[PDB]
Amino acid sequence: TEELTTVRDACARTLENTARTLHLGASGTEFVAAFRAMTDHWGAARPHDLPLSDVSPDGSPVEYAVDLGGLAPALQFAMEPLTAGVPARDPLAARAIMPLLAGRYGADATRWSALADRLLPDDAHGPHVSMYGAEVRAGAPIRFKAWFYLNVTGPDGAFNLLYSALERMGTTHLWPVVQAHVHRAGEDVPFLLSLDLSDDPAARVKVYFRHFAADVEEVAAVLKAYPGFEPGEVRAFCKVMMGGRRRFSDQPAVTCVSLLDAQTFDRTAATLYVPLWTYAEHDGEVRQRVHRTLAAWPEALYRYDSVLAGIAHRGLDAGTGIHNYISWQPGRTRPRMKVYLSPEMHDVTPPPLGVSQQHHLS
Ligand SMILES: N[C@@H](Cc1c[nH]c2ccccc12)C(=O)O
Ligand SMILES: CC(C)=CCSP(=O)(O)OP(=O)(O)O
Ligand SMILES: [Cl-]
Ligand SMILES: [Zn+2]
Ligand SMILES: [Zn+2]
Repeated sequence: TEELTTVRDACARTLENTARTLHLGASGTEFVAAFRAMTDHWGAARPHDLPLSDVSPDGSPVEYAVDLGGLAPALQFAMEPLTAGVPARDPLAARAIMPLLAGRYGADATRWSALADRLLPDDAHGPHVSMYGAEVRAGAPIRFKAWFYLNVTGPDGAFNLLYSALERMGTTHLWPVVQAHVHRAGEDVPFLLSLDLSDDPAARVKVYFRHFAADVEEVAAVLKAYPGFEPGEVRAFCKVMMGGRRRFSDQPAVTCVSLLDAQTFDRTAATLYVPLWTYAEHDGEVRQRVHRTLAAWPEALYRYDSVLAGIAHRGLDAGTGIHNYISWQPGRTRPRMKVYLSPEMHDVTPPPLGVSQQHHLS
């Protein structure tokens, strides 16, 4: 494919179209401007110019996410701070995003600053060190997010590194929350840590886990103890989204826990994320699964189809890679589900883990 357009412009256009589809109005316009502000550092880069990203498994450095739950529409992007020809693990771009967001949007850097020296060092092991993102609803302020990688000190250092992060934030007393989330030693592993970049009392610290070689019953067992994660509903949702498969045989299931919600019996602390690009022949089949889980709620189905139509740019049956994930939490009028979609700037049908991770592992 001959690339004629910067990554930033191509994704900004798609984001603007999606915001209009979701009726986000002026908040949507500001949201697109925030996307451009966060990606200005990519410069004139076309897709071939940036290092392959971990944001979307095909290597694209953006992921769109749309909340299909019962509340008003919300739109999100995640992106990777990157510079053409500079390894993605280099920390300079990620270090520059935080002061940009603090100065231009008033995003809060307090927890970020406690973590940055440890999680954005000059010598990170893994192929990636950061993602940042933003989410907006009509009429509401944009909320900004940062994600850090727990393989910065090697693939087997994630627990020690995560504990050090909790030390720096003064939250080591929540360590048993992390530990109890591991039901199969060596196969349930923490891999990401995120911050809401806000001083609001609801600002979260989240730990994300991979469940390798897990059956659906084992994923349900992980989630059962969090309020609302009824095993029969969790197992059924997994089986719907995996086309009847009972095992996460290559791509791991993902869950997370919001640490400051685990001891408050208020907002449920947990989320399930089902990866969608390795357990289907193509995105047309994935769409059938999304429709099946949404069939009771036509409003959510129409929102989903409308957003998908503006993001897909080839026939859904050509392969996988447009759908990255769908999440699940219990909700009020229906489960809260968010769908994660790739701009697919690289190859159809990404491998398990992602092109960049596969290259790193060799
Ligand atoms: N693509 C990476 C990181 C990532 C981006 N969006 C996600 C949503 C859920 C879980 C992980 C991710 C992964 O699959 O690990
Ligand atoms: C890892 C990435 C980029 C996204 C998954 S976390 P999220 O902020 O989209 O999920 P929630 O809205 O907190 O459920
Ligand atoms: Cl030409
Ligand atoms: Zn040409
Ligand atoms: Zn070029």
